[PDB]
Amino acid sequence: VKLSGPMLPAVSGAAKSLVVLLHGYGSDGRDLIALGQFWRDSFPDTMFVAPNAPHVCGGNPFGYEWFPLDLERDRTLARLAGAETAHPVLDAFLADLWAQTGLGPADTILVGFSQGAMMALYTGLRLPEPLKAIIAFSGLIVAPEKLEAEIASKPPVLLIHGDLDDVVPVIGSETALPKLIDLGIDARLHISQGSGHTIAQDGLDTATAFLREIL
Amino acid sequence: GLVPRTEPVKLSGPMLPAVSGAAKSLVVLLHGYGSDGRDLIALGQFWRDSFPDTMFVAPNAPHVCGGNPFGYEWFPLDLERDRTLARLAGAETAHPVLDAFLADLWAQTGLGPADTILVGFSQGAMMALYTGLRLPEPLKAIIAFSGLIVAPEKLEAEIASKPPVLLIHGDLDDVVPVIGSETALPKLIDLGIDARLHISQGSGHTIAQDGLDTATAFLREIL
Repeated sequence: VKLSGPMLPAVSGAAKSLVVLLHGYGSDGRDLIALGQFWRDSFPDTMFVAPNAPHVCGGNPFGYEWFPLDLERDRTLARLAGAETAHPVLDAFLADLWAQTGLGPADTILVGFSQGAMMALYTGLRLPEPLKAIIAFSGLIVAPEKLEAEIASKPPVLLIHGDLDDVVPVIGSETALPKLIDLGIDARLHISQGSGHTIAQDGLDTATAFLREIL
Repeated sequence: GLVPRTEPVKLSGPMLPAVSGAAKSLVVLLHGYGSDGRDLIALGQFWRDSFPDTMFVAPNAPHVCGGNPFGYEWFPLDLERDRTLARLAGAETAHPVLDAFLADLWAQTGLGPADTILVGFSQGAMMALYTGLRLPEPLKAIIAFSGLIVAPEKLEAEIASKPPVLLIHGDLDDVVPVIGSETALPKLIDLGIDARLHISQGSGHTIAQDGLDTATAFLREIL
């Protein structure tokens, strides 16, 4: 199924790079394209696109989900199952975008929040040529045991997480850091002290700085 | 046409300006042991027909070649002995020289690492990999003809950027045997480089027509 969602064309009229923003459970692309609005002033040759996830969110009918979740449970198993169902849809979206813009994985940064960060890492690391970068806010690695076997490229990864997160506990990103480093990825971690399941100002600043290094 | 020209060592050698008059990219060509930039700039002349917005530069290595006083060496070799030690010390001594040359070239032309492909043959290929992968901002690409990875354990700890890499090597090479690039390929992939390998069947220590065509097609992909 084709995804769509809001997009912001490059300020300069001809994109040379692409940032794909992936929302979290119960959110939508309109929410995430605000990050794009924030950054576009700084990165005038960059196009920003924020697809809506493929299904209506079970818990919030006004938003979307990459995959379904069960409540009052540790959500480990829902993630495992769901990341593989969502993967082909996100992968095909990326192909469609590259067809429409004449760009490719090397010109592209996948940025996600929460469930979207989980997808960014799952789909991003399976692409056969490397992205420019992955930025994962408040996620984790779904099926880390499968990753050694299935990892297809090693873009640099920035993991950003609030330490008081009681939705996706910070150990998600703290365990991910050594795992990706063990796999050959240039991974970095930034912990937003005192923040929960959100993008803190300090997290956003860290990400902007990283974007400045690579764009 | 043209020519640039311990202490701040400044490298000389031929340069071809971009055919179009305004360079958008830069190919640096690194010669082998006992060769010179004049030799390698001929690859530049061939490629400038296909890449009219590319400037080509072929520096002479910093030392007279111990085995051929009419050429140059990036570092000395003792040809009668196993070359492992000489390469290890030598690449480490040559690295800062090449790194400074690149810095000086970028400052002189106003192009940078992302506009630049480092291309080497033999000892120059060894240097292209050794210096190229230690640059803090990635090159557009490295092309290594008939080289290998000097100090693969050091590279693990020191790799600083991950440009795409194309290795090209002749399978009849008895000077730098083909194993050099065959073992290189998986090491580079393990480090996270998008690396490829093309073997020129039936060719020795040279650039075969098919190696040249493979390289030209790769340049067309990324330029």
